[PDB]
Amino acid sequence: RRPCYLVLSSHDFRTPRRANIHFITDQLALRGTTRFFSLRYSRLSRMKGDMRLPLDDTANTVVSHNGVDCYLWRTTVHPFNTRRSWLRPVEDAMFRWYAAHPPKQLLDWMRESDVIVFESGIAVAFIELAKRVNPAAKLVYRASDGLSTINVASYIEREFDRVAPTLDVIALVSPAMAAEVVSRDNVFHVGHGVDHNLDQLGDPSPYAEGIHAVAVGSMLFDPEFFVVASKAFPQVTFHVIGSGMGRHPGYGDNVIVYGEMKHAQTIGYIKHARFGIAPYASEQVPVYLADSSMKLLQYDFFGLPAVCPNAVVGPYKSRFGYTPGNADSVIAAITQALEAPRVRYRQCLNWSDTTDRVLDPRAYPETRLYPHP
Repeated sequence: RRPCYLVLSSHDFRTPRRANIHFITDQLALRGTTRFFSLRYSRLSRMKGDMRLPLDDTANTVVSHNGVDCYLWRTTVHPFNTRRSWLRPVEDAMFRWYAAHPPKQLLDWMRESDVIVFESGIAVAFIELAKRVNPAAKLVYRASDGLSTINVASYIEREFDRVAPTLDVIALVSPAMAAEVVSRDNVFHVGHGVDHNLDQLGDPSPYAEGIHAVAVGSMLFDPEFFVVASKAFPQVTFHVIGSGMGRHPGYGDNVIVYGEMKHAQTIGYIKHARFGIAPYASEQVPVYLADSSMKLLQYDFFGLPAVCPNAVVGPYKSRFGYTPGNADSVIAAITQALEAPRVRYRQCLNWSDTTDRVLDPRAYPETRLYPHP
């Protein structure tokens, strides 16, 4: 049915506020029958506060959502990194057990698929199974994150090293991820895409007169940034969108705090801002985050100058680094961003062109991270 796709991920396709894997899956759904099988969910997830808990009454059944067949697999317990070295044989046993007991629905979908996409993380544990069920299927690993950054259990790191050479495609969001990938000939660089109609979404402006700065998203969200920034720049209005928290009592009156916004509504706040902010509270982040940050990519699409921690400035112009918790550095970076010109320095492929490269990177030899054949 055109090519049939299966995506394996710890996301569920139905969870509001899409991550990169959702945007890719939207493109898959345009190309053929597309399935999204959600992993690492269990009765144990209830005690931990999993974002998929609203979908619990649909567990272990197929639900159609936006043209995609979705399945939230719920087991009694799921394997995880206990972060105790003495518990490693228990972990390994739990992971082996998990991988050894796939539901019939997963097996059927694997068999039916022409292409199986595994997102970095728990999906690693099912790569060998996929090869056994459907050796004809193209196996594509989408490295949204490095395994060590997401801190997967030892079992997952070892299994990925073991199976990585067997994958048809290892599609890294950033070349900085390649150092920890134990393979070469099948390793490619395919960054995140952007919406093909980003420029149509930006107009009209949500802002009136004056200087407006924007932050979108809740990742490592640092309210202390805005406590300092709002006081130091009373002439700037700070638009804090989808931060995952409310109005911190230290925010100046020049901070406007918004609830979660759908992707398309955020664009006007981004395009029409003077500068953007990625207020990550910690610099204990991978080198690849400069490339993989979805919010920084959106700013970059418009050439929006950005203020962000030093650790995520990376190989980019128009990003002004500060040290989280250091007020003077915050102030200095904003000062620089206010005077930075807007220039579209970064080339941003749309999601369709991005998906083309994730699926068939060998057709786009510029994606190769190792010597071309």
